[PDB]
Amino acid sequence: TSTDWKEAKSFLKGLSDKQREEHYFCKDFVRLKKIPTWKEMAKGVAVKVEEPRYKKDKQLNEKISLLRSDITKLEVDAIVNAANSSLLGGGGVDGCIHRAAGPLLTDECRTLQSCKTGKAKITGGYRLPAKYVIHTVGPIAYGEPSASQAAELRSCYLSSLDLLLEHRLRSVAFPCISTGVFGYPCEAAAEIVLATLREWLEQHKDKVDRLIICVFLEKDEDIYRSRLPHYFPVA
Ligand SMILES: Nc1ncnc2c1ncn2[C@@H]1O[C@H](COP(=O)(O)OP(=O)(O)OC[C@H]2O[C@H](O)[C@H](O)[C@@H]2O)[C@@H](O)[C@H]1O
Repeated sequence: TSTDWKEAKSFLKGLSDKQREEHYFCKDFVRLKKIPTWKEMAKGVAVKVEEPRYKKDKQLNEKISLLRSDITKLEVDAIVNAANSSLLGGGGVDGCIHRAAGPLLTDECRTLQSCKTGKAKITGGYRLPAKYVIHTVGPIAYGEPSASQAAELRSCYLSSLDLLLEHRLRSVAFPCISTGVFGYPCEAAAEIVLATLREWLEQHKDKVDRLIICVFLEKDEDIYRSRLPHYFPVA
């Protein structure tokens, strides 16, 4: 029981990544190689002219992706879970991740007992194509977030990336933390995420191959695609 997850986790750890594929809950996973970068995705896109706020950086544009997808399908080192402080699961992407990873994910989460807002903890990925899950707890906005809550949201992304770094992982996908059940406005969240990932990549670009913005609703897809050229200029 309380070593079930331990055994499975350690077991999957030894498998080659195409041995792992047989164990994935899905057969339609998305390999990282097939996820295009922002440098590629920006070819042919009309950037409406603006007062510039960032320098174009080819190399940083190679390390961020925006993708509309179910995040459980991404074959990356880690997907980030928009969790609750109890790590019990829930009806948003937390529920998709728990169902796709399996009941053994729940058992590891029980040993981690809680997660504070703006903080993060890592578990194994189990049946998920992703090797690990980084669980973080966003602020609960109730429509109109406070400045301290804008800081908590930024802090979920930084604590998540800090854990990536400590565990020497190089690919991660993020869902739109706090914007579902926790009610953060989608526009204000994306401004914070994009500013945060740019500055983080300025300082740590050598340590990762890809940060992925995994959006789920068209609304966030539209929001992010329109703000990406401001934070990651291409011309
Ligand atoms: N399968 C999916 N793949 C990727 N993104 C998804 C998926 N399903 C939903 N999203 C997007 O994920 C984004 C985040 O929405 P939410 O998941 O509510 O998270 P929160 O931080 O606001 O609420 C956390 C609470 O609810 C939780 O269940 C926890 O247990 C907590 O109790 C939205 O844009 C979704 O469209």
